[PDB]
Amino acid sequence: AMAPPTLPPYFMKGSIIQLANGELKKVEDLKTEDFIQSAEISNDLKIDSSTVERIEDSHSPGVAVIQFAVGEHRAQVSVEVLVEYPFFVFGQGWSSCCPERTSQLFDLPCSKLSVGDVCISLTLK
Amino acid sequence: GAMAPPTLPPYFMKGSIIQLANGELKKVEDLKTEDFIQSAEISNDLKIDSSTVERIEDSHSPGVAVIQFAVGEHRAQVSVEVLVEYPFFVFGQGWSSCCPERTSQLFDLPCSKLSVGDVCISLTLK
Ligand code: NA
Repeated sequence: AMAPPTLPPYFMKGSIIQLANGELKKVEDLKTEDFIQSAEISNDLKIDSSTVERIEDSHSPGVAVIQFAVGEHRAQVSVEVLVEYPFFVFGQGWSSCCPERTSQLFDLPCSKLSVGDVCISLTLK
Repeated sequence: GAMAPPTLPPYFMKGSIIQLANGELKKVEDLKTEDFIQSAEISNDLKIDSSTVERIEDSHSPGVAVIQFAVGEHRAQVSVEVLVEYPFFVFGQGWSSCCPERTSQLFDLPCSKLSVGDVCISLTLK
């Protein structure tokens, strides 16, 4: 199970995120709550949360194999992702497997993605 | 099917403003191919990685497309299942997806039909 080979451009710090209420916030100052109400005021989106179960090296160098427990019912999904890929962890902010690279790439301060981290995202319905 | 975070579209970049390496600021919808190359010349540790669309189909799951990529210089084979509205930025083309119409109403921006041979770019390390 592979991840898209592209990264969204809004990760380069200094980028401004528009919340569904109208207020603006720099990508690095983004707080957990900013995800919640944004999805609570959107009749298109809701919040989906996935828990990190395991992090393994992949046969491809610089790429990690993360096993996730997705949403309620904890569906198990393993996905190969770049080590630098930034996840927003519940109550911890931006996290990746290699914050050092995420700093070299986006100048974005990251925590160390760890087992049990609840990575939240905006999804549909 | 069930999708991990990275597989999901970055809906959060709707109406966003990107901070380029050159210090410039651009609304996401106004990004140009040159903006990528121009901000990749700033550092030497940075470069524009390329993934070429080799094949596009429909998955066993509805609303999900099966895209085949040649990733990077060594053209690694990569098959990805994503929601049909997943925005990719294409060399000389800009935002594109398997369902441009759906991408426009969800990310608020013009979107072209993703087609075999499109080179999807992004900023990468090393
Ligand atoms: Na460079």
